[PDB]
Amino acid sequence: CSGNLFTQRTGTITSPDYPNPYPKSSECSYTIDLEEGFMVTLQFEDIFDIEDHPEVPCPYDYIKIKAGSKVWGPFCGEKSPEPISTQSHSIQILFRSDNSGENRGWRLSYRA
Ligand SMILES: [Ca+2]
Repeated sequence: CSGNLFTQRTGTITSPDYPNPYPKSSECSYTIDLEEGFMVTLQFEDIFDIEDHPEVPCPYDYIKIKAGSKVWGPFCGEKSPEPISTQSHSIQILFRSDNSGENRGWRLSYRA
């Protein structure tokens, strides 16, 4: 999972094993790298199941998305963020899980 470069203008990224449980203690990243000027809308499709908490924001596990200075997330829980219009050509999706949990992960489809 660590060393995903995406060079095509549309595509689809998922948590390892999605929709099986994603592995524990996992520092997985995903890069979308396209020519500057391309503009990337990210959509979460299907089931967003990242481990969550009732009272405290997204400890444990989480997807973060970084472009330029802009940083979306960290996200977790059973409901995915609304589509993200990054207005960027180069996004780092970072996903991170701790050492326990039984969540099935996430799935996004990008396009530019
Ligand atoms: Ca976990």
